[PDB]
Amino acid sequence: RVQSGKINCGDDAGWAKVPSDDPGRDNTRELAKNITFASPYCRPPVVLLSITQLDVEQSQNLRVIARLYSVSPTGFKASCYTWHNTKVYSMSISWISIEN
Amino acid sequence: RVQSGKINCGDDAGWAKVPSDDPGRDNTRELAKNITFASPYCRPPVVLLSITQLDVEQSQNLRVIARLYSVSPTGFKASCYTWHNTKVYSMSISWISIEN
Amino acid sequence: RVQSGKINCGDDAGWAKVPSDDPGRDNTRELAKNITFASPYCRPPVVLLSITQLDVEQSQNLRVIARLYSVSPTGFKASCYTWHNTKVYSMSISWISIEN
Amino acid sequence: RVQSGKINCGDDAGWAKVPSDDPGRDNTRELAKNITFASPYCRPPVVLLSITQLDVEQSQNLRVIARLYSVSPTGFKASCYTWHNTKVYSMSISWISIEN
Amino acid sequence: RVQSGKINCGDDAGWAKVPSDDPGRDNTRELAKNITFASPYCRPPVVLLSITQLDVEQSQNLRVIARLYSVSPTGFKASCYTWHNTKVYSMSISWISIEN
Amino acid sequence: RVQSGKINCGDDAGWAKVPSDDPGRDNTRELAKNITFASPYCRPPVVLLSITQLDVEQSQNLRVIARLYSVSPTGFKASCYTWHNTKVYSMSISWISIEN
Ligand SMILES: CC(=O)N[C@@H]1[C@@H](O[C@H]2O[C@H](CO)[C@H](O)[C@H](O)[C@H]2NC(C)=O)[C@@H](O)[C@@H](CO)O[C@H]1O
Ligand SMILES: CC(=O)N[C@@H]1[C@@H](O[C@H]2O[C@H](CO)[C@H](O)[C@H](O)[C@H]2NC(C)=O)[C@@H](O)[C@@H](CO)O[C@H]1O
Ligand SMILES: CC(=O)N[C@@H]1[C@@H](O[C@H]2O[C@H](CO)[C@H](O)[C@H](O)[C@H]2NC(C)=O)[C@@H](O)[C@@H](CO)O[C@H]1O
Ligand SMILES: CC(=O)N[C@@H]1[C@@H](O[C@H]2O[C@H](CO)[C@H](O)[C@H](O)[C@H]2NC(C)=O)[C@@H](O)[C@@H](CO)O[C@H]1O
Ligand SMILES: CC(=O)N[C@@H]1[C@@H](O[C@H]2O[C@H](CO)[C@H](O)[C@H](O)[C@H]2NC(C)=O)[C@@H](O)[C@@H](CO)O[C@H]1O
Ligand SMILES: CC(=O)N[C@@H]1[C@@H](O[C@H]2O[C@H](CO)[C@H](O)[C@H](O)[C@H]2NC(C)=O)[C@@H](O)[C@@H](CO)O[C@H]1O
Ligand SMILES: *[C@@H]1O[C@H](CO)[C@@H](O)[C@H](O)[C@H]1NC(C)=O
Ligand SMILES: *[C@@H]1O[C@H](CO)[C@@H](O)[C@H](O)[C@H]1NC(C)=O
Ligand SMILES: *[C@@H]1O[C@H](CO)[C@@H](O)[C@H](O)[C@H]1NC(C)=O
Ligand SMILES: *[C@@H]1O[C@H](CO)[C@@H](O)[C@H](O)[C@H]1NC(C)=O
Ligand SMILES: *[C@@H]1O[C@H](CO)[C@@H](O)[C@H](O)[C@H]1NC(C)=O
Ligand SMILES: *[C@@H]1O[C@H](CO)[C@@H](O)[C@H](O)[C@H]1NC(C)=O
Repeated sequence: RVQSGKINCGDDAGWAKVPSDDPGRDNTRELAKNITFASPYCRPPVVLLSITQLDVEQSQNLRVIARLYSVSPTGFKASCYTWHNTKVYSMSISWISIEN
Repeated sequence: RVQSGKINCGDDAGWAKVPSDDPGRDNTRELAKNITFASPYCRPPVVLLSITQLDVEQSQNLRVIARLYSVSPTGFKASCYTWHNTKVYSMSISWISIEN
Repeated sequence: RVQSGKINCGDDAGWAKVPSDDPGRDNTRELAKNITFASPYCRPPVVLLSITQLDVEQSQNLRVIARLYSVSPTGFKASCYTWHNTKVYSMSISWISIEN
Repeated sequence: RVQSGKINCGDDAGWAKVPSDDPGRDNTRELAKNITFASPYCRPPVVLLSITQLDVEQSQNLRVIARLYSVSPTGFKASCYTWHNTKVYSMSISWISIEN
Repeated sequence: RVQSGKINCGDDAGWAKVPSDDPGRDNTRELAKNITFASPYCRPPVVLLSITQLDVEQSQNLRVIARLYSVSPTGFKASCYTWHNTKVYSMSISWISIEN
Repeated sequence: RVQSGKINCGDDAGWAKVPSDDPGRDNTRELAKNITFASPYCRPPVVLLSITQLDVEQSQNLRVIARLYSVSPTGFKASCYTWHNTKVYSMSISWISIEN
């Protein structure tokens, strides 16, 4: 089975401050959603992430990641991620999950 | 079967004005292509969209969507989408279609 | 089998100057990696590219491509690609490869 | 999808006389069932037949066929088939259907 | 994944007497093996049975079944089965297991 | 891909004498065909054999095998096989080949 979805992170005011894991980045924020597959897999599927909606402040550098932390048979943790003075007004991440 | 392609939307001068479906957005334009699978499916495939070419005006906010309206067994309607004063000089959307 | 990976291109100082293949573009640079599938295919798989990390200079236009040159049963050549005065500080391309 | 089933033809007293299509065979009888897949295919699946229950008269030659006439996306016509003076007391045909 | 194997039941002297579950059959014997898939499934696969070696006494009726009791994600119970005065000197059952 | 076919061995007069590989069998004959897949595989497929047509002399013991020697990506050697005084007038072996 193959499943797909869409993660609307929205404004980064609702995103949480998280502690940087890259020493050259600070003020790292992150909308980290925790997804559950409608129809579970029993072996962890391969997941691809895609950014398909961006609304970023022009006066300041575009800093975004569509981050993919982990993948289990039941679901996956992924996030919209930005850092420093960059301002995200909108970020969506559509994704896919395939067996093997 | 799995099929893939690429939608080159180009300059947004050729994109059409379309009526906003989000009340906080205006001047919504859209290059909405209508794709047909080379080898048809008989059940609608799962489609993922990806943005893989961006050329956007720096003086004004990055506003883009790789929108996916609908998916049939024969094809799918999807679009490059921008709004307000944002200026897109170039947007490509490469995509994939898998069975299930 | 389905395989996935991630290409971190990094700063465009390490990207090479390459000769433009589009007459309206100049100063075309490119981090062109050459990937090898862990478990080979015997027929060329369908590959999708996705941009999942961008860090671009705000004072100058966003110009990027996640380019996909060729796909063999053994691997594929793809690249982060920018042109003119645009400055990329960071670009990642996560990808997927499926049979057929 | 893959589907399987089982056709119990039973005693050949209930099998019909049918006209021989092989000139070296006569008294050709046949229990010809007409199967319908639970979950339809949209392209005709590959079907394999197997004989998995035989109960044949010892005094006379073993003459049986697990015949596979046709395969559609909706189902298939197949039959237990015997000829001449052979006496079948019992014949089952378990089968399988796979996509492609 | 698809797995296959082969069950050599051998002479029916080693087959066990089992109590008939069909009132018109007696002296029912059965070589009932209990198979384990090399690489487990997590949903029960579709299994087909095939008889591919028979060595039966000519003086007495051919009575055999390639019986398929149950199928789990881990394996399946199946058997060579004969009844009454029939004498099996040799019966093999080759089988296949496919996902879905 | 999945492929299927059918091997009609016919009368055992055309079958060759071959040297027994089982010390308890003699006068071993064999119609050993050498099959080639229409659309090659690049890894050896799993093959199942099935006997689906038998026409055997009643006065003498039923001795048959649907033998499967080897499987390559290009095809497979399999055979109708009988031994001792058994007389086969007709044996067909329908088969299937699936990827993995
Ligand atoms: C190019 C550069 O290093 N500019 C610094 C700026 O660094 C921040 O922005 C750059 C690229 O725009 C990278 O994203 C860095 O990761 C990021 N650093 C941090 C700690 O977030 C800052 O150092 C800024 C404030 O000192 O000075 C700029 O000139
Ligand atoms: C942050 C904000 O609301 N700025 C407004 C601007 O809103 C437009 O741009 C923002 C983010 O850049 C969103 O994309 C909105 O969807 C968009 N609104 C519309 C109607 O297109 C405009 O309201 C602008 C003109 O009044 O004022 C800015 O300050
Ligand atoms: C909109 C435009 O053509 N501006 C030109 C600029 O063209 C460059 O940037 C645009 C969009 O930002 C395209 O990406 C072009 O491909 C790119 N051209 C080249 C040759 O790289 C330059 O021509 C610039 C210098 O003459 O003038 C701008 O006004
Ligand atoms: C060996 C033979 O031809 N015996 C014939 C018998 O033929 C019948 O049985 C054989 C094998 O057992 C084949 O199955 C033939 O297809 C079948 N023929 C028919 C018409 O059904 C009969 O011809 C029989 C009656 O004349 O004579 C036997 O000796
Ligand atoms: C044709 C028939 O019923 N013959 C009976 C025989 O029945 C046995 O064999 C037949 C077919 O060969 C079926 O397999 C039956 O299932 C089987 N019955 C049993 C109880 O095993 C016996 O009844 C036999 C002894 O009374 O008489 C034959 O004539
Ligand atoms: C039951 C038995 O061993 N009978 C023998 C017979 O053996 C042949 O037939 C049996 C079963 O019907 C097996 O198929 C053996 O494999 C087969 N042996 C050979 C060498 O082909 C013969 O030994 C026969 C001639 O001596 O005597 C029977 O009683
Ligand atoms: C979902 O995300 C949170 C935030 O990181 C994490 O701590 C939690 O364990 C996750 N929940 C699940 C379903 O695993
Ligand atoms: C393709 O797109 C247009 C524009 O929205 C739509 O109206 C039309 O029905 C579509 N054509 C097909 C092939 O369905
Ligand atoms: C990898 O990329 C380089 C740069 O274009 C190319 O010339 C080379 O042939 C490629 N190597 C492989 C493994 O094909
Ligand atoms: C089923 O079998 C009969 C007997 O041959 C045939 O005539 C009929 O058309 C079949 N029905 C279907 C469902 O096609
Ligand atoms: C295998 O077969 C025996 C005999 O019927 C059965 O009782 C036993 O539970 C089976 N073992 C497994 C692995 O389930
Ligand atoms: C086919 O069968 C013959 C007989 O055993 C064998 O010797 C030969 O090598 C086979 N041919 C192919 C195509 O491998």
